[PDB]
Amino acid sequence: ASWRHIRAEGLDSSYTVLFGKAEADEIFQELEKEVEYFTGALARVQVFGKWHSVPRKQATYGDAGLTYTFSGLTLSPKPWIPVLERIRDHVSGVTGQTFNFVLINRYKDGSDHIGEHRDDCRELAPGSPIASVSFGASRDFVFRHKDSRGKSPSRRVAVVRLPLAHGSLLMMNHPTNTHWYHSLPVRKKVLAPRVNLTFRKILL
DNA sequence: CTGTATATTGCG
DNA sequence: TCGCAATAATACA
Ligand SMILES: [Mg+2]
Repeated sequence: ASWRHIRAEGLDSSYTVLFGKAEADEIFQELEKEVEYFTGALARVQVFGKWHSVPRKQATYGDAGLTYTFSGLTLSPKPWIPVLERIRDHVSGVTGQTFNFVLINRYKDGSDHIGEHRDDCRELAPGSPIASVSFGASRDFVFRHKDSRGKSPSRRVAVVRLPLAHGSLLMMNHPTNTHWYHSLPVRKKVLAPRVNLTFRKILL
C-alpha cells in the first residue's frame, strides 16, 4: 500500500485511499441507511461551563461493557452491525492493528463541525493507533500543536492541514494525540454530508 | 508577573 | 468566509 506520511514534531500520521468511488458510494449509502445516531440528552456536551447541543450527529458502536466519556457526556456503544464490521475488518487487514470500538461523527454539511481537542482518553489504550475512515464530502482536517496556541505561544509550529477524501483512511499513531489538537473546521461551501468513523482500542 | 484544564462569541 | 483568542463556570493537582 502507498501511504502519504504526515510527520512533524510529535506528529506521526499516515493517509491512504482504501476504496474507489463506486465501493465508497455503496458503503456511504449503507452507513446512511443503518447507523443510528444519538439524540436529545445524549447529544449535549459541557465545555467552559456551558451546555451545547453538538454541531453534528454522533454514534458509538463496539464491544459490550465499554463506555466512552468526553465533555460531560457518556456514550454507551451499540452492538456491531455488518457495515461497521466490514470496515473494521478491512482496516485491521490493511494496518495489522485491532479495534473494539468506533466513534461515528456525521457532518450534514460544511456548517457542521468539531472543535479542537486531543484524543487523550484514560479509556484509550496507551500508544494505540486511531483509524479515521471518511465517506461522503471531502472535508479539511486540521492539526495544531499544543504549544503553538494562545496569544503568547511557547512555539511557532506550523498548522498541518489535510483534506480527507471519500473512501480514505487517516491513521493517527502515537504520540500524535499527546502533542497535537485536531479539528474539522466549518467549510461553508461544502453542501453534502460526511460520515467519519474513528476506530479505537478501548480499555474496559 | 506568573498553577493547570475545557463549545460559541466577538472580532479582524 | 475564515481563523482564532477569550471565555460562558467550574474541576482539579
Ligand atoms: Mg478526535
